[PDB]
Amino acid sequence: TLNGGITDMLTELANFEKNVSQAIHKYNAYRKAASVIAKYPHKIKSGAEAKKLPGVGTKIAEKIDEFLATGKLRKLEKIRQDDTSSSINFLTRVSGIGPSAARKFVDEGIKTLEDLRKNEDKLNHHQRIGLKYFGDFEKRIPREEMLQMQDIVLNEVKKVDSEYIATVCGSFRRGAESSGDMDVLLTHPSFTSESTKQPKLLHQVVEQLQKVHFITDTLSKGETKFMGVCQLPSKNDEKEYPHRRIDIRLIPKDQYYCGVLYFTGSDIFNKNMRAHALEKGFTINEYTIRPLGVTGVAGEPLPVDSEKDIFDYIQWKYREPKDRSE
DNA sequence: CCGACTGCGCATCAGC
DNA sequence: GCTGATGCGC
DNA sequence: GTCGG
Ligand SMILES: Nc1ncnc2c1ncn2[C@H]1C[C@H](O)[C@@H](COP(=O)(O)OP(=O)(O)OP(=O)(O)O)O1
Ligand SMILES: [Cl-]
Ligand SMILES: [Cl-]
Ligand SMILES: [Cl-]
Ligand SMILES: [Cl-]
Ligand SMILES: [Mg+2]
Ligand code: NA
Ligand code: NA
Ligand code: NA
Repeated sequence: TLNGGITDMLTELANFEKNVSQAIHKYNAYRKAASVIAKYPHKIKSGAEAKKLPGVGTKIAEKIDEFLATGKLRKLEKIRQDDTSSSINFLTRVSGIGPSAARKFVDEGIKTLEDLRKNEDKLNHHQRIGLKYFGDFEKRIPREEMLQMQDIVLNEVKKVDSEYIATVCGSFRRGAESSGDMDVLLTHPSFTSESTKQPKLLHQVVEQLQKVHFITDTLSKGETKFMGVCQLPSKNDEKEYPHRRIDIRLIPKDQYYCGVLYFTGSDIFNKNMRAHALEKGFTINEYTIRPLGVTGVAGEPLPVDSEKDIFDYIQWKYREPKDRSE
């Protein structure tokens, strides 16, 4: 990428602010600046040039000037050698360990992978699974494996009930050559915004996927959202595939377009689009787009017949999924 | 200057 | 138990 | 940390 050095710097700063400073708005500000620089189609020559972009302000412009002239950022070089910041940043790489738990563990002298492994009884269930698969969860998934995973999920769902529709979203739907995890949107005509005519709709699908040894572990599970672990079957004498994160979201069938818009992302794209909606007087979530009243109270959901309808309401030209990787 | 910053499911905890 | 807040990840 | 009004 043309400006990878700068965007890596801003990403490292974002992670510092989230994990160590617990400053969520700075985390989001740094990620917004990284995203807008990442799509800028020129190699940046100065901080002033970058400051023309929305989300890049005075302080980031100065950091860009430092980075361009020296290849480094003193602020980050100091963070990298600070033990407490390093410890906290490492611990948050375990799924289920966030900024608060990371700092609490450091306080208690739980600081390394070996520390975590000998203190499993101090981890909740999610953290325990995150530790178990620490290495695997940092490996990306090639699209070819995503296709095999898609084939299993769609066929197993069909066997439970042919009226289910499962749609793989996230980075896969945006056409990525590799994905961090698998995201599956699920619908069934029994579950709408008007009624739930059948219970256990998500449970049934999870169970079937566990029964064929595709889903291997559960991080969290409720009526509409499953988060867990899966693994492709391997062949005779072949090394096993890494374990992979899988999320499944059951969305009311009449709200598919809002749900598929949400679950396709990217996360920053959704943030930017939802922010634009607010400036247009709407609010978007994974279920509906609603107008905001004069008082800032969401009104009734607007009719939605396609993903493009949502774009039309907020006066955005339609963007195909592959153009949403912000 | 300064209020506002996208939006939410599930796990966990506090207070009653 | 319920309710509401916080953590976490999405 | 950035920005709109
Ligand atoms: N913070 C968020 N706000 C709004 N939507 C989000 C947020 N995080 C995630 N999403 C939505 C958009 C994402 O594309 C989708 C799936 O999440 P996620 O799996 O983390 O990202 P991803 O599929 O885009 O990339 P990856 O390849 O890393 O898995 O959920
Ligand atoms: Cl902040
Ligand atoms: Cl650096
Ligand atoms: Cl919809
Ligand atoms: Cl809603
Ligand atoms: Mg994903
Ligand atoms: Na700017
Ligand atoms: Na984590
Ligand atoms: Na995901």
